[PDB]
Amino acid sequence: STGSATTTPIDSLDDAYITPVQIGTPAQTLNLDFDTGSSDLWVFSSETTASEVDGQTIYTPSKSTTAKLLSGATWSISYGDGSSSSGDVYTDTVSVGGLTVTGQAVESAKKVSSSFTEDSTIDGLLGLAFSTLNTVSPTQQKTFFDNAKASLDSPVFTADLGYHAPGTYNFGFIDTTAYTGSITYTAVSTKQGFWEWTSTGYAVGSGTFKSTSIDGIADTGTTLLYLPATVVSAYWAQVSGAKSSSSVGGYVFPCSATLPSFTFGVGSARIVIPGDYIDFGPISTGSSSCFGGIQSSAGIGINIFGDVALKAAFVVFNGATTPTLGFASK
Repeated sequence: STGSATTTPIDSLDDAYITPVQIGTPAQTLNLDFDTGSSDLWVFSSETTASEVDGQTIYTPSKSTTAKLLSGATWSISYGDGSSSSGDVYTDTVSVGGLTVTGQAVESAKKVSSSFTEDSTIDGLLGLAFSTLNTVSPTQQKTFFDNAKASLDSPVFTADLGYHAPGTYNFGFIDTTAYTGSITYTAVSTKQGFWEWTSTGYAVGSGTFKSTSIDGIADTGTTLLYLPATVVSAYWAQVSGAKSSSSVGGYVFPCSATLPSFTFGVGSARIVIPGDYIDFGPISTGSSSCFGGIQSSAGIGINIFGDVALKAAFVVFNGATTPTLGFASK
């Protein structure tokens, strides 16, 4: 089998992407944030505290003839941005882009933190990291990809995120029309549960490529590119007036600037992030200070190849027995 679904930016900045997902019988369609940095499929639901729902579409398990309570199971997750959610668990039929999994754990939110409530466009998350990170207790549950894998034509999914435009998540096949050149594959460590790999270096604008190993994760659920402070300083030093602002929480730059590109290495290959992809717009409405799309990872503990980086590439998440990542230009 295969599946193919369009993913759409939630706003004009590409802060996140939503993909429609069918849950239950008859289908209830929710728009989920596909997150290769986590491993829980959780939804706003009829069980979510009413004051914490503000415009989201909810899953109502009592209206699904295929929903079954997973008795005793609870979940609770905290994300790197400080947001969180928790609740109980149902199993139900879940379809993405024509690919159907029966018996998928659908984690129903009883509580969500304010950033989720405040984002009316995201009805939940669909985790695509390794199932060892799934938070369901006492019986850990598998991701949608893990459950689908054996039925897929090939044990892969691909992320093709758009810049200010829709893109595609495919399951089970590699669309050879969706990229240019060849796909360069690179090793993955699953030891932390992430799609963790090592970039071979970087360049700023037209500058020379610096060969240096940068371990990080491919994370569709993180908006920006978070890299070591040395790399980030080298980038922003090429932008007149750019500075790191403790009050804003990262590097800002004059909105009048034209930003240089940023290149990252994948083996001997190179992915170029155009400068425009690094512009996240005014820090507050009407400000002439703009927020940068490349930020330091120093306070995180891990480097994160988020959407800013991934949307410059066609990305293969290869879930074969030894997983690997593939990157192509597009």
